[PDB]
Amino acid sequence: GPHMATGQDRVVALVDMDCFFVQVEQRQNPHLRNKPCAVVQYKSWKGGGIIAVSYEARAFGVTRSMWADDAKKLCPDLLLAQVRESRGKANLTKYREASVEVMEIMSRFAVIERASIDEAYVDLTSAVQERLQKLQGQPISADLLPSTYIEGLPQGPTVQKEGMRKQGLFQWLDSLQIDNLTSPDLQLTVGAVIVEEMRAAIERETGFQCSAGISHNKVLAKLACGLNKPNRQTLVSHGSVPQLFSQMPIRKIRSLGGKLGASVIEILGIEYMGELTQFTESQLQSHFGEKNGSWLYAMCRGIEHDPVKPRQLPKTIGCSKNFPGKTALATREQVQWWLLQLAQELEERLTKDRNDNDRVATQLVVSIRVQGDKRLSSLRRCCALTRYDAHKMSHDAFTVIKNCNTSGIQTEWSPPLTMLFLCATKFSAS
DNA sequence: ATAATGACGCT
DNA sequence: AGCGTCA
Ligand SMILES: Cc1cn([C@H]2C[C@H](O)[C@@H](COP(=O)(O)NP(=O)(O)OP(=O)(O)O)O2)c(=O)[nH]c1=O
Ligand SMILES: [Mg+2]
Ligand SMILES: [Mg+2]
Repeated sequence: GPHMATGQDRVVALVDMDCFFVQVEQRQNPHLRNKPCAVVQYKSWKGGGIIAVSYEARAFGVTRSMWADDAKKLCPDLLLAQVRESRGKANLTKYREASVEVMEIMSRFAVIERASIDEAYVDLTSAVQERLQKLQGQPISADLLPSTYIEGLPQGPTVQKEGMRKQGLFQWLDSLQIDNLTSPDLQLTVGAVIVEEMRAAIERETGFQCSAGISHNKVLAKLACGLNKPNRQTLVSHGSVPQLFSQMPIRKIRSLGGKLGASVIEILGIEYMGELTQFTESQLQSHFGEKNGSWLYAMCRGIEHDPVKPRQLPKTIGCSKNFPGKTALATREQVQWWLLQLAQELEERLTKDRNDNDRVATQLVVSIRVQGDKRLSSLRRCCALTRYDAHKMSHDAFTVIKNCNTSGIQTEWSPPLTMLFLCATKFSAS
């Protein structure tokens, strides 16, 4: 009753760019706008691998990870933009720079946590408090929420989707108690007004469209964001959670899309997130451990405490290249040349980082994958990063891995290497 | 033969 | 430190 926490203490948003790398290429090349379009890396093998897809192309069934030659079979008029290639590898600089454009705009509104190249969580609790003060006790007009969906509405006693959107919004606003500055539903609504403003600013200042979720925590905000992509935002209230979760597959919830989510399903014999409510916290802890158990117990009730961390910048700077199949590296000279290519890209990015962000990386992590091993990494080794010098970094990287080579002939490398990865870590102020 | 990344938990 | 998970 009066002591049961409801997880309604915060207003959190997740803003995610729509088909992000595609929009970056469409801004640059007007010929690609409003067309079925995809971004591809590496053209020679099967036309390249697709890493981003416009919504027009998605309607033909084009997806990420598809080969471009195959995507063209589904969508003969598909247009393609290629990722820049530098020093023999994909170079993602253009998309990193476009990411900064969007992150810097979001940071004007609130503390953000960069969660990927194209999304950030936003803690709007404070911003909402102040806007509520400015807004007297004035009603909130539907005109202030022109792209907002209220999940779960309309309900009760129109055949167009915009008609549906409005009806639900009307029911929501009609029910809202504006006199109470402490109403969680009110707080979420004001949060959504602010996110409309944020999303308009992003589009005005960059040309990029995005979607967003507004709820009381990160997991619900992220889930909400995806419910009405593209170019729309969704409010998921605490009250909407039982119905929303009642048919929500467990794998759709952030962090449950992998092996843990699968074991939840297998061990407990359930399918939907809401079904988790029937287990005691101790029961969930017994199956999945203390941390996962407690997290699941609260999360299936719509409650989560993970804070929006104040971090706009990546914690690591890395670059990697795979060498699949026949191309696996099999000579020492091959290994050294590619370590040099990676180290050169790293130096350039690190030097830029140091100038922009007043920090220096102090540790170098070297990772390789060996032929036959289907793990991401077969081996990780680290050394000190004391100089932003590509030749030193590549030399040092070789030094810490060179003993992996089981070959008798030292000019040869065995087993062949299917991946090289250099990562600069442990930043300190500079 | 998707690739290229990036955060974080466990021991 | 080095490995595993999730995205
Ligand atoms: C998931 C994923 C994304 N990306 C890149 C391309 C995407 O445009 C960008 C953002 O990822 P996303 O938000 O998961 N997908 P999207 O922004 O292209 O499309 P939407 O968010 O579903 O509208 O990151 C990859 O390069 N490999 C990946 O596995
Ligand atoms: Mg996106
Ligand atoms: Mg994203």
